[PDB]
Amino acid sequence: WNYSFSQLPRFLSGSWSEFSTQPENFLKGCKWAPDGSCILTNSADNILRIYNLPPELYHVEYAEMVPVLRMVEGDTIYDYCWYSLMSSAQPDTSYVASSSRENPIHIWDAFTGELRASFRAYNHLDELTAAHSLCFSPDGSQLFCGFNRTVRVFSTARPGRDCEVRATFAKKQGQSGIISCIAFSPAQPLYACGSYGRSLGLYAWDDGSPLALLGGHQGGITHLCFHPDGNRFFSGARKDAELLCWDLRQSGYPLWSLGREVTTNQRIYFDLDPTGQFLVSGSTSGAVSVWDTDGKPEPVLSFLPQKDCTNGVSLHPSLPLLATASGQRVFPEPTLECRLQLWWCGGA
RNA sequence: GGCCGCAGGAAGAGGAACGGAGCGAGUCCCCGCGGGCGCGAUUCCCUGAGCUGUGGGACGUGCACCCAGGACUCGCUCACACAUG
Repeated sequence: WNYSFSQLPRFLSGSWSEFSTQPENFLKGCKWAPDGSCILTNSADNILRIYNLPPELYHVEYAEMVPVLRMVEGDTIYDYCWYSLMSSAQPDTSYVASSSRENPIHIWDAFTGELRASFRAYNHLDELTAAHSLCFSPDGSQLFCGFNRTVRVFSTARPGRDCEVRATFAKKQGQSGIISCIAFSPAQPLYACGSYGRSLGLYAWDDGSPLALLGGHQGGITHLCFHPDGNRFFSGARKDAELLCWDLRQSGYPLWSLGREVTTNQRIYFDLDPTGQFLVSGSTSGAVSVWDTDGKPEPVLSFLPQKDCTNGVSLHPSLPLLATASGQRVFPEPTLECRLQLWWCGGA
């Protein structure tokens, strides 16, 4: 099996009924586990849900999917992620990080759904500040997390308030604003921070010294992805039409610009293949766009999962499975239900 | 209750300004206090899923905050007052 967008993705079971419990609920992305065992979904009800990979794939009609875990947070969930080095063969690796409004960075066990650990970030007044982003290091030793004008680096082995603080803004110079996303280069010893203040920043892993500072985007940056090459990477923003392609060589200016309809203050996700050839992105209109990265990325396909915003898109690391999360904020007036969905993208 | 031992007294009950106040300084106590406020221009940006329009931020800029008390100690001032049947 291998990815192929020469044909439109075939439908595979999704979940709609449980999200319809609350009025005006909507999904806030979806993320495959790095081994490909299960998929994690955030929602406006502040409930992380884990769905197992469908048994009926390996076993035609599929039943509505049911989550093996529901792990409830008490406030808006800003970011969430799988452990970098997760495998379902090891209970010690299978866990989910999660940050929430005025709460610690919770670590949830991905089998039993219990609160396993808590990392706590305090300001100079000894008041708890919540992390707006999360990212494990490629070794899985450290947990990087973004705040206003600063990244903190907790050691995964020692859960608590202990952390290395890294200021990105010093005496009105550097990367300003809430750091909304962190991502590491597969090859290089660096990481990239996006901010709700328009700019991107590159930083060395060991020291946290600035390598570069990049403009480009016309809105607050929401997501980052490094290509498996290590040189090339991509970025996207809120209320901003362009998905910008970058390169670590020939730096300072984005090489290409890829169009997508983003008309809300949302984290509209995008994701690459495991091989790195295709790039998939959601849209506020709903249309999931696909580009072949191998020159400018060529448009391959556009299709519509539903008549609503496609906020989340996630590609499975081994199988040709596209996951799609839907929904958005409805705006009132003075006096369609959201859903996760799977899609087979394999060849004929 | 009685007896013995030890200890404190060997007591006639005094005194209608005694010995005070208010400031200032030094030293302690108290003591989570770069943040708070305003205006200007590209409506200065922003209904962010980021607190937030009963407010949040950026850049100019200016502005006002960081005490007041108490205790001890050494000055200056005002009294040294039993309150008029």
